[PDB]
Amino acid sequence: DRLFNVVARGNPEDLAGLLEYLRRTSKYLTDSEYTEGSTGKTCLMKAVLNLQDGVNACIQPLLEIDRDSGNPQPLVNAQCTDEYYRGHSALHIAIEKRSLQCVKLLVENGANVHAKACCFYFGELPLSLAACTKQWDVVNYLLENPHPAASLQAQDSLGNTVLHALVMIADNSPENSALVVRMYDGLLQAGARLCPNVQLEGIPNLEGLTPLKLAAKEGKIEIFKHILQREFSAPCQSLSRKFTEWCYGPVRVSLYDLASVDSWEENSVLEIIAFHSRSPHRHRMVVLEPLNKLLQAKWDRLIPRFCFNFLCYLVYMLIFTAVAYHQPALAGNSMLLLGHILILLGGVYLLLGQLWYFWRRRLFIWISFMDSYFEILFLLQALLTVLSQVLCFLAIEWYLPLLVSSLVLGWLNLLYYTRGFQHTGIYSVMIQKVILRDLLRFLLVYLVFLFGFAVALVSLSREPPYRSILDASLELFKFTIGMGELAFQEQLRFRGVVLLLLLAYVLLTYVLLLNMLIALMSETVNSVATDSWSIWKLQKAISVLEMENGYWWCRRKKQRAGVMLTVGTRPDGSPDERWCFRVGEM
Repeated sequence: DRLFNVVARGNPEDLAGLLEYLRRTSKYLTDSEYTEGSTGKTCLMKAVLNLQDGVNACIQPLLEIDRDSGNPQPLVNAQCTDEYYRGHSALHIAIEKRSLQCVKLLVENGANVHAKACCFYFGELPLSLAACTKQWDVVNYLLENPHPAASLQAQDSLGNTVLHALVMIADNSPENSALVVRMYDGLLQAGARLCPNVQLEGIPNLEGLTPLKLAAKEGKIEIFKHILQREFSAPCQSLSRKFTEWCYGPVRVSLYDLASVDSWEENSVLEIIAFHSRSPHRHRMVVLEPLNKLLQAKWDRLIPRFCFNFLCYLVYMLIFTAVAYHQPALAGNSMLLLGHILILLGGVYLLLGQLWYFWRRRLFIWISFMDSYFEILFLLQALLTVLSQVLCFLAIEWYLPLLVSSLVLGWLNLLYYTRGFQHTGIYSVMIQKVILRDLLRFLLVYLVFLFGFAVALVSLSREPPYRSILDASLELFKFTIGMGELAFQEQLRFRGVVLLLLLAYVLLTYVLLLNMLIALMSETVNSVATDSWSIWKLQKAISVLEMENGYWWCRRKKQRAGVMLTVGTRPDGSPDERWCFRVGEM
């Protein structure tokens, strides 16, 4: 066709000449019925692709052509194919091309907002697409153009509102992040000046989330800082409140609005970041001021119960220990039975505690292992304890081994409560993290090749007795704690090679340990420093949020929701009040 050859033309007047044929035939929406594939949008997509005179003076007339066709579905109703951009409009394409005019025309052509574009820029509201492209003019054009706007109150199939979207795409890159901030607050005040009154934030995402909550779970950072600490104020922008106020200070003695951060109501921002949040690095986020002020406060508030619990634990250990040590090869038999029973009581208590702890985690997949290992250790200890006493009453053969295992472990478990007391606990932990990782990787290899050498030596010894494989492996292991042998004897008659071999061993395990030592050394040589400090900070935070509520081991089952915030002083305009928190100085 003429228009078919005008798929690539630059002169749509030809396609108007065949639009006379469009006037002739009763065939409507022949844009598909032409040669055009790729959903058929390719004509208008070609118009877009042209960018004639920095605009499309090609599109406008051909737009007028499709208009004149009176077709059931114009070419904007076209849906781009799945997996790359699914149902993506030529409109969306236009925005992608950053053409203001022809877009304004498409709108003027009667093109529609609500759509699904899929990409990795979700833009299901074309408004949001515009935002992703970072152009005000166009968003204001939506505001105006054609006449209506796209209600921000509208959400997509993911449920994610424009804001949520912004946050999704919100990146580390502080350039991009900055512009995003600008447009974020800008759109905030925009809709707030236009809606003007409705909740622009607080609309649940797929998993119900405030856009801020969404920030957390998505592990958003810079804009989290921004959204947290804001300044809006005039004209009515103080109805949005920007989460801030100030009064009674030479330098800014300020009040903060703890709303979704309130740490009790439902699942707080804290409650999110703590557990639910996946994270490359969460260690940063709790370092934010309006948090750590609250946190430290809550801590100061929370200690005596903590140190008490600690003390209890300690007592328990003492008991456990004595019960073990003074336990004979079988005060008095009375206090003996008392011992065992008391153990059993502690054991059941803990195992219950930690149990419903996991329950409370819904058996949440713990990538928190790095933070959570103590939890596990408790659990495992506990179960071993009670198991021990089980086989005590049942009078099973092996009990005391399991018992004392639970003991040794038990103490080793204790140092958990360092979490609170001292500040070098920080480095102890950061270390604990990287060091354990690297040490595992190491230990495997060490093990394996030592095993190799084991079979070597045993085999050559196979004709006093240096024979038992395990034994051989010991005689070989004692070289790494340096009680080892290396003695030469012509007894073996391949003595030469035997000793030669274990010498190779020595050299080798040495170079290995060296390798490791330096390796992890380097790891901390590159150091984010106070990142560790923060690592400690949150390490503490998790604890506080846990001691937030009682014991569903039911020593005290119900802890009050008694945490709360000061009542707000702010009746700005039609909104008449809030309920909030206080910071200071700086």
